[PDB]
Amino acid sequence: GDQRFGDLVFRQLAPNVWQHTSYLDMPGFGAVASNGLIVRDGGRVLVVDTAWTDDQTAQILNWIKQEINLPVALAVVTHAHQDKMGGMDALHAAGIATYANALSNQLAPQEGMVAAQHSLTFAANGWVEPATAPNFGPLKVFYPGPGHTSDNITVGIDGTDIAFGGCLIKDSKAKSLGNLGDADTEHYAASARAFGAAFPKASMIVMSHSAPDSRAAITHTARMADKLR
Ligand SMILES: C[C@@H](CS)C(=O)NCc1ccccc1
Ligand SMILES: [Zn+2]
Ligand SMILES: [Zn+2]
Repeated sequence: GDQRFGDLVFRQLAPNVWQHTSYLDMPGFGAVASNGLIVRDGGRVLVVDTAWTDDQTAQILNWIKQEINLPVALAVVTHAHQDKMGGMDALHAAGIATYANALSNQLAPQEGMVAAQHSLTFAANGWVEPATAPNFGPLKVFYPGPGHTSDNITVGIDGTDIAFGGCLIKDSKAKSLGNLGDADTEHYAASARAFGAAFPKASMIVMSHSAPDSRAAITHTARMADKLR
């Protein structure tokens, strides 16, 4: 079951995987939830996405200390919006190595974000160049193409049935693709489908703005994105 921990919510998804959820008021849209992941890989912890704020991200680290009690080796963030990168300074203050798409780091200042310490680059087929993602353990990082943003990346967790679409993917009952202010509307559908094709064995799809779902999240997202073209 969900665990409320201060103003955040944590949910175990697999033996070594938890979802973190944090909230920010968007005046005129309500208090918007954003999800990321926490993964235990042996004697260390890996984080996917910050919370919206530094204070909330420090709370994620406090939860990790209490519930796992192992060092956080690294964090990877999935694009340069506040829900994914707003807590970078808290990660740095904690001594955690941080990674983002090179393009996310380039965009960070203009988006009001602090850049990660390290830049990921990607092969033409979308897989991360392995030298740029050292010690990522089970995290398999894939650039699916431009969609929710130009820089959006996705992460599969090897040895589990889980893949994380970030803000690219919405659940199978969603009415819309949310805010498309920075979206590539022409390429969105193809990028959603490329995410699915990169992680064909993932049966649990985790995403930023919906609860975990089946692969129908991918097909439904792509079908909605077909309407943007
Ligand atoms: C939840 C957040 C980040 S995905 C969101 O939807 N922000 C609004 C927004 C998104 C893109 C461009 C301008 C404004
Ligand atoms: Zn976003
Ligand atoms: Zn988002």
